[PDB]
Amino acid sequence: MLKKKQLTVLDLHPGAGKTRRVLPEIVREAIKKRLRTVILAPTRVVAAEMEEALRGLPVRYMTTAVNVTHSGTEIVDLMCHATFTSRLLQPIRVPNYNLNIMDEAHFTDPSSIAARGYISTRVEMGEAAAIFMTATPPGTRDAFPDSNSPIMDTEVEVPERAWSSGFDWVTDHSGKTVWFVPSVRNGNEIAACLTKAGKRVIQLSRKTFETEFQKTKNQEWDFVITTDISEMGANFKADRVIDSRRCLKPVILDGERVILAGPMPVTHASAAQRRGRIGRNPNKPGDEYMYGGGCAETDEGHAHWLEARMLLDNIYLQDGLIASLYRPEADKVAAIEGEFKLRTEQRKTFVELMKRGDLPVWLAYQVASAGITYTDRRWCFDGTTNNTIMEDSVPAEVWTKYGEKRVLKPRWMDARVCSDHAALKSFKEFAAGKR
Ligand SMILES: c1ccc2sc(N3CCNCC3)nc2c1
Repeated sequence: MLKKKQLTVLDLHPGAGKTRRVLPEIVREAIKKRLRTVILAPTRVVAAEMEEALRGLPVRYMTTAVNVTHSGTEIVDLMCHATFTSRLLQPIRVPNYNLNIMDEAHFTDPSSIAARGYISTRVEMGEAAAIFMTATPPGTRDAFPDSNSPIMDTEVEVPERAWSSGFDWVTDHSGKTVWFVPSVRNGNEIAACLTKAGKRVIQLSRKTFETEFQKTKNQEWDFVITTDISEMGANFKADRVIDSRRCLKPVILDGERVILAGPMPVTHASAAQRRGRIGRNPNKPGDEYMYGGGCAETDEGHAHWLEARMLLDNIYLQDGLIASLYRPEADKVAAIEGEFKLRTEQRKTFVELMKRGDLPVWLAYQVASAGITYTDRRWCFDGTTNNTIMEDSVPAEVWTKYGEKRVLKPRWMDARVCSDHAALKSFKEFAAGKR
């Protein structure tokens, strides 16, 4: 697998041992052949599990999630998918890795899709080798793959709001359940209902993931309410998965705004990953998987694939060449390669709005391409009246950096800056000039 111009898809079923058994064997062989190697982890939680599997081997951990003292003589680097893409965009020097290993390579966040595009292009050019590790490669149509022990699959109506009656099976269970919901707000309602019935509930989402995941190990729980982030290697000691089979989808309308469409069906890859949290112990047969809807290919037209092209158009590859998306996922977006390429100064603004501003890729692009500088926030208040952001059924308001109270009305509206309480609080701080 380690020879140039070759990209291998390691598609062993979930729990077949890709991370704890296969990955260290590959790393040993790469060190023996003096291949400059990069290992890409989706989250800091997976990066911690990888250190445990690779203990003793010389690996340079480019993250604060691991507390290790490096020798300085490591030729294997380990970082998150987002860190790799961010370093490529920034003026920092990134080595031309001979071997590129991506764990949980199904991750659909814009930075992950961009990393897959960059790596597969280098492989197509004959410069590097690559290994993509996932049970669900792009375009998979099987939502019920193999497992370490048999699973009981049941199609059933799953509540998406609080309930008083009609779903006794949910609360009559005496084990641990992981429940996948389409949004943070929907998880809040279901968590409140379960807490009122006497259940101990933990909630997980993108922003709270590392902090709250530790609670699944440190304390006793009955239910874990999670968004789609738990599809990326999160391991639980549970006996049941309740899957609404629904997700939200960011959609760019008329090329001028982003809305959060849905809830709508998940892809087969997401359903199989959600089901894959159980049936992992060969000594425990009969874990349950209750699903409340069907699958569909809802990644077509999803804004993350357009955002990945915005990222790839601003990454240097060779002279005027631009990396293409990984071939099995390149048709998810209708886009012209190079159409998002920015000049040096606007590109720096684009990077700072994403890194420091913490804004979505699409929104950072509209601001930077309009010739606006990072600290200029006049655009957060000069949009049309239909762009007014609402908080508790009344327009959201902030004190501008000038000391003036104004209604939040951005020139470009992206639903992700106000999808929950935490998101709107962070966007208000940005509009006020606080970061
Ligand atoms: C050794 C060599 C280079 C880097 S960059 C880095 N970080 C950058 C961003 N993520 C957190 C830490 N850590 C190292 C360690």
